[PDB]
Amino acid sequence: HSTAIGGVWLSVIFIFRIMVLVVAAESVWGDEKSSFICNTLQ
Amino acid sequence: HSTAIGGVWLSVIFIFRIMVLVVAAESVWGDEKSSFICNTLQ
Repeated sequence: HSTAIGGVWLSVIFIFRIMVLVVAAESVWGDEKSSFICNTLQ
Repeated sequence: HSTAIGGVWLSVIFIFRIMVLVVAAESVWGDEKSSFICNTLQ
């Protein structure tokens, strides 16, 4: 059995989190290391 | 009049200082600024 109070909202929010992570990881966090720069010659 | 105790030694030591400065300034201190380098990109 399933409960509409918990199951449906959990599934939709989990799908929303998947979509948000897919949007973020590809573009926002892609150049997190390559664009990282420090003011030094070392 | 002159005194051999002070005048001769003063003159020879002053000439020695001139020669030492001539030797030092041309070569030793020539690249004091151009060779000065700091570990920074600023």
